[PDB]
Amino acid sequence: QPVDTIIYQAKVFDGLGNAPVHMDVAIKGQQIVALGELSAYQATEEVNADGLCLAPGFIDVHTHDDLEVLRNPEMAAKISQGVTTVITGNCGISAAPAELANDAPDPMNLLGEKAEFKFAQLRDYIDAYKVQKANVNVAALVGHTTLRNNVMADLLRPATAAEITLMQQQLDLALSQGALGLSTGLAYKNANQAPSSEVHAFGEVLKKHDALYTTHLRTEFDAVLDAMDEAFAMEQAFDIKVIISHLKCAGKNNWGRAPELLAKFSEQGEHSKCSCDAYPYAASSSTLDLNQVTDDFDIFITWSDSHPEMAEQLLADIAKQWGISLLDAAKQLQPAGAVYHGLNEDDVKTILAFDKTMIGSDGLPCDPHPHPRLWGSFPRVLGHYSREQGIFSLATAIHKMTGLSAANYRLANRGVIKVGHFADLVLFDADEIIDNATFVESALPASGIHQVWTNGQTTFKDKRVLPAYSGQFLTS
Ligand SMILES: [Zn+2]
Repeated sequence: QPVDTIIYQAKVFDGLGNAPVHMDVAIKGQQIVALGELSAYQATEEVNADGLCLAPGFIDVHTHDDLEVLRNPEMAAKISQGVTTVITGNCGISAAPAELANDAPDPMNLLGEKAEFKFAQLRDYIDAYKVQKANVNVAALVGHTTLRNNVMADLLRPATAAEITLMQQQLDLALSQGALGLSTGLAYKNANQAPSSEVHAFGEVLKKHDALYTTHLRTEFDAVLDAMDEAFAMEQAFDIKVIISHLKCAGKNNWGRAPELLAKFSEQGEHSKCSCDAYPYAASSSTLDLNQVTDDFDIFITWSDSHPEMAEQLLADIAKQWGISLLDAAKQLQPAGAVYHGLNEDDVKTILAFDKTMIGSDGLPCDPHPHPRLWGSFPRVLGHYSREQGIFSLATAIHKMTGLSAANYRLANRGVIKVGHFADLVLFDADEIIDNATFVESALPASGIHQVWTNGQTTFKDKRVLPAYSGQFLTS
């Protein structure tokens, strides 16, 4: 009857949005084994959490960490924020099941270089993960654009009916091997010509596996509401769980339209289970897209293969030095990465406050000067938006990165501090927790996190990332 660890006298948040409770938490093996008051229990290790808070480990529902978790199993960018589980395979791109011919078509470079895609089937990817495991648990979506690339040489078109049949069987096999569902990125060049009927062709497979559908909307600018109708039609037709990724209304035309996005959820019809996620910043980030170049707001170049000397500079400054328009400068900078300061802060606050919204970092792990969301998202929610701005309580903030997310993705026995659940846990100081990553110094680690456990083993303690490698692959 001894346990490995008891955490004494933390302010414990259960992850369900309830008021915190002062009590002790016992860990043995991978599991939370006792809650309440455990001075009469025998523990090898005793942690004094007086004055601190304990919460379930944070679940990053929107990552591009597919290959990063193999390259970098310590996962400092996420672990130092309190993240214990990552959801991979978003916006239509995944590491598996993928077989590459010529190149990795865009946006697969967000994941890694062509040579890294060594996983013809999902089980190859799970095998690779299990060589070292990682400091985070992994749950994987299958990317629709990745599936298209397996069967299409020319991506600038709808898939044929026969190519769709192949993709249906590839998704079915991947789901049987453990994938959670399918993601799309319908705004990207290499998926934009997929009609809604092509996406609908996956619905029966998803429904048969009780699997998920996540989507980067076909547009997030003027016609964003039309794009949301597309996502709801998947829920209407198949009664499956749908999640809209990084909800936003982008572009100067659309600042102030966040209430329209919220109200659009009233058009779901029969089922009302569509969810969404967001990152806590008023700026987006992706490979430089000529269609988004504007003088309406700041655009910052993060990398450029053509002109690396212009990295970490404002597009308007680059254009002035070069003596040409912003659009012509962008043409010469490609291929390049950018941070677009194209969102409105009041819109962001409304979308974060929305009770359907989970927290997702959308961190880009191959970016050499990344958007700071890669390193600051979850402490920014707890410290900036909860404590400082007062948009919501700490209990609400925690719920939106733990229990809400485990429920929506059906992650068994995670996201909640309850006896019998896994001991993914974060110990932190509520008054000091804060993001330090800025747009200029975008990899500064957060403050206020004292200790992190993944499946009962310490992966972070007193500013040290620790290679416990106790994460697991979470199969459906
Ligand atoms: Zn996206």
